[PDB]
Amino acid sequence: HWGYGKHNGPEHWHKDFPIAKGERQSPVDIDTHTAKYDPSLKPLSVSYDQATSLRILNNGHSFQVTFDDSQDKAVLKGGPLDGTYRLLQFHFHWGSLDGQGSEHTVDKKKYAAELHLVHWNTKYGDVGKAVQQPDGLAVLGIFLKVGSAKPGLQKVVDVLDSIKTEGKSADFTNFDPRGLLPESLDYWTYPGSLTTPPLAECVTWIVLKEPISVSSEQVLKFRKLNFNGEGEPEELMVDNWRPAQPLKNRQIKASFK
Ligand SMILES: NCCCN(CCc1ccccc1)CC(=O)N(CCc1ccc(S(N)(=O)=O)cc1)Cc1ccc(F)cc1
Ligand SMILES: [Zn+2]
Repeated sequence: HWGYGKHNGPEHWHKDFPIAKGERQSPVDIDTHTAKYDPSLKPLSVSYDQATSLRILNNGHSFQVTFDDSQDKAVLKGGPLDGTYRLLQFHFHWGSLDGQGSEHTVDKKKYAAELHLVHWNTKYGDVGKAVQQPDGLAVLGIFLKVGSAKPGLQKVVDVLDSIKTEGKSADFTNFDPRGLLPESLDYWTYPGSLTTPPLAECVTWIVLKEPISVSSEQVLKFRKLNFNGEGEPEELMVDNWRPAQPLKNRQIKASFK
């Protein structure tokens, strides 16, 4: 039932998911002047060399690339995290126009899109159990700005025509997510939530300061996707982002001065 339209969008989600008005919801505005450098934070460890991508999928609210998480292949460690987090999937949020689309904002600035690499804490054994824990998931968030093309994204863009509508999937093997990462791993971190239902308060957010650049042609292909299933009125998959939520009793820490 939930979505991103006038009658089922983020302002309605609290009726089915009352945690939507909770104490650690995401996304948030990152006020760069109030985030405090935390010298105790460790460098992030992004170890993706052995990643095994499986499928690319239109799930009716985004498109996602799924990975084999049956083994410690692609893992996130370090930074604010205790333990090992396995990469499950990545997906994006994006806008109808280049001036909106990100979920997090930086000094109220919205980027054209935001990439989420979703990882779960292996001490909980499976992702369903991890979503029930305050430290169950770690999501690495990367902003997209429109400029030069990102070569490492093109293999994604070129297959989207084959998953236009909800439910459609395709083989998507041998995709290397390292090609989506910016140079710097400087980041902000705070405790938050899933940004789509069930909005569970289970996520350590790690948001990279450095955006990646993508071309207008690449993001325009995102905007050709469909929220609807095949044979239903065509509703473009655009503006599939939740707006910034109240920070409440939280501090955003920076890994960098
Ligand atoms: N209608 C949505 C169809 C499927 N959707 C949830 C289904 C649902 C809906 C309402 C109530 C219960 C369940 C996605 C899903 O299933 N995920 C991904 C969850 C997720 C990951 C990252 C972010 S993000 N944007 O990076 O913060 C947000 C959300 C795995 C999972 C596995 C086990 C769980 F118990 C829950 C989620
Ligand atoms: Zn997301």
